[PDB]
Amino acid sequence: QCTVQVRLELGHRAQLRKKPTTEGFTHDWMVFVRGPEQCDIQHFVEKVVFWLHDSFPKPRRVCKEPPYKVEESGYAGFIMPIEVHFKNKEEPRKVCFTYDLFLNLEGNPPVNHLRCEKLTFNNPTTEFRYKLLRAGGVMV
Ligand SMILES: O=C(NC1CCCC1)c1cn(-c2cccc(O)c2)cn1
Repeated sequence: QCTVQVRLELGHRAQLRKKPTTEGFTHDWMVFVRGPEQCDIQHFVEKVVFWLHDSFPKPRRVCKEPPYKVEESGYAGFIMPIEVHFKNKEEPRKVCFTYDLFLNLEGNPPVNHLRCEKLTFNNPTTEFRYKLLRAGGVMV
């Protein structure tokens, strides 16, 4: 008879290189999933899958432990599905976000963006509830 809320932060950075790569990639970028200060999402997160554009090599990028991030070089923004899988035996087993990985046009400052996500678990099992609480989760 309980609800537990946990917080995730998804974000990215992007900057124009001083000089493009030999391939002609103009930008360095980094996407991540993290917890707020002090929290450890690794208690309830099995893994984070970042689905890169098909143009990237091995575009299914998996992080089973922190940091949950991908560092890349490229020349264009794209919509990146990001799946956060839970150490959970029942539904929901994962959440999927549609992440807008946008780059800065020439002249514009570097990108430093954050998206705060609140997950509400209705009546988690006892076992999963231990994992959510150990991560810094809160009973509503
Ligand atoms: O920016 C790239 N591709 C855009 C086209 C439409 C949105 C995404 C990109 C980067 N790469 C690459 C290749 C080789 C090593 C590497 O690190 C990156 C391939 N493609």
